[PDB]
Amino acid sequence: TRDFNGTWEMESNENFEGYMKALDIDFATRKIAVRLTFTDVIDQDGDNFKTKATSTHLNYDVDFTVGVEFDEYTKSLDNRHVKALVTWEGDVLVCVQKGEKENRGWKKWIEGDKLYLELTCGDQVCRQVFKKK
Amino acid sequence: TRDFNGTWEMESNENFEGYMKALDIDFATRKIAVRLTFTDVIDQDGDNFKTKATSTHLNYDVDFTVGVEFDEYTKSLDNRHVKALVTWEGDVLVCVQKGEKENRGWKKWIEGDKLYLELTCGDQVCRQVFKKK
Repeated sequence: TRDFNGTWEMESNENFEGYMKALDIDFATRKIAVRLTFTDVIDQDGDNFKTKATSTHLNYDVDFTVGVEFDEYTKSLDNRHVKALVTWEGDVLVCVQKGEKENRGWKKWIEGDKLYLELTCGDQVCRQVFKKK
Repeated sequence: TRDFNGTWEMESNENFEGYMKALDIDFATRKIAVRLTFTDVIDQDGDNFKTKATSTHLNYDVDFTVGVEFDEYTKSLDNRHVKALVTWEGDVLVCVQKGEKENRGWKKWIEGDKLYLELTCGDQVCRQVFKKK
């Protein structure tokens, strides 16, 4: 068949590292890229092609019970060990991540169709908003 | 509501950079991370939470006509300008990426339910296999 139409999900990727090193992609970027899975979307009409690729990475599961302190290794971020405790403040989930870093933690809550996430470390606050799919 | 169940897709992310720098995440990783979108999957039963986050990045569209050379900027890889020409070899798509790098290009073909992609640069070959979703 000459029909490449479809959404194609990567199953295997051999020697991406060598290919990226031949392209002079730096070490820090290769370290991240070898962990990605790719999805290629191909729209083909005869000899005309429209293609788009996306890369995705699964972070690790975080399972917890509110009120029960648990160990977390932040492998997708700074790869540090913290003792995380999640508590309710009303309908807001409040996590303190006890460890080296001061005032590290997060807050999560729902307003309307949106999930709000405030991540804190030191004097820095990151605010994220998610929409329900 | 205390019900966080659902698949939540990031719409907004403010000051991720400052938060990551507070965490001592290196420049090359921050450069990639500020371009990601996150999807959080939350399975909640009372006070028991199971959560998984994934990050995704859209590469740029590549649209082309077989037999018509086009300019490509490899922004998601080495960020180089190449002159790409895609030709048919039977049912195999063969691309030569004319530029600085020698013997740079790729081949794409389908066998059964699987898409095969061979990426070449210099003496390095990367072989990828995709399954149709």
